[PDB]
Amino acid sequence: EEWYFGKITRRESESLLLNPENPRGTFLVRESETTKGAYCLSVSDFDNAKGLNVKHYKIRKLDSGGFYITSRTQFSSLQQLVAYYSKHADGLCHRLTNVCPTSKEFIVTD
Amino acid sequence: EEWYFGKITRRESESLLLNPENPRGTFLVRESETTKGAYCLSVSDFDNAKGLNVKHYKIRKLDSGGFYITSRTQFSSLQQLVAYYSKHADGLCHRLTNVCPTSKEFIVTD
Repeated sequence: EEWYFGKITRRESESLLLNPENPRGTFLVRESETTKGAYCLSVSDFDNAKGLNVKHYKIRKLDSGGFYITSRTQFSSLQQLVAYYSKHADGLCHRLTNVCPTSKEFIVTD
Repeated sequence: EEWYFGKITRRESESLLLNPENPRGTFLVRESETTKGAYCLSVSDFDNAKGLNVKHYKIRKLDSGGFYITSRTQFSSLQQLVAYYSKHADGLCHRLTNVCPTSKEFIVTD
């Protein structure tokens, strides 16, 4: 899908996700820079107290037919992960919403 | 349970499990010598063609509430693993049966 950002560092993802223009729930999926085989979901969040923030999530490889963040909720594929959390937040910070821009420094249409 | 053999090497388990006196399905659970955090189920097997043999199985740690050999069949605990495969073989070589002796060189009663 568009959402797969390959191997940028935590930084380079934080700078993308910290764009004023991103809706809450904007995301990217990245490879696990220097701890590898795994992934990371990166989601922009917002609260009124602390403002724009972004949280990181490890996507574990079940060495198999499988990926998960929590043991309680498991997927066949990364597209199944993303399509689930797009519909239900299930204990993430927020539902998935936009895919992240690329960037420099991107303004969103209507 | 009795079945937990801590950290003997593959060898030291193969020599225990290769006792003529062991029923098919005799087992031990061991820690994963030099690849660690994981375990190994070790089961004595028999066929008429190849004779007494023993097969090894990795017990994966789900870094969590969980252990499994196959992704399709998962457990809360090591006692739940062992109690399942004691009842159903579910694609192992054999149902679990005896716990392994300790040894030197042990003969089984009736």
